[PDB]
Amino acid sequence: AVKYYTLEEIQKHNNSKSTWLILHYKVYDLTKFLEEHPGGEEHLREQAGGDATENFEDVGHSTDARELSKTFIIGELHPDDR
Ligand code: HEM
Repeated sequence: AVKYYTLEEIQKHNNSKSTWLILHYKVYDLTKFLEEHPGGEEHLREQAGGDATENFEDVGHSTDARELSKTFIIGELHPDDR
């Protein structure tokens, strides 16, 4: 099951450290995808450390990517943060 991560924790993950984000309350860790993703690292890192839901959706995404997102997630932003 998900362990949750407070935005305090999420805030620590936005560098070589690791790159987290929040898409739809769900927390992400994408520190390698930084390499592969057509956005580049910069454009994930830019958002990274939480809430990238708006950028993710304004750009928006395919099913493929939403499915990928499951194996890029680590859990949720905690309910004591939402
Ligand atoms: C959860 C991790 C994500 C995955 C699996 C992912 C996957 C992909 C894939 C497969 C594409 C091609 C378009 C498609 O068919 O969806 C793409 C394009 C793109 N992604 Fe992501 N992405 C993720 C998160 C993000 C986030 C949070 C951002 C930054 C705000 C972002 C920015 C972009 C941009 C800029 C494009 C191309 C837009 C254009 O065509 O100009 N992505 N991504």
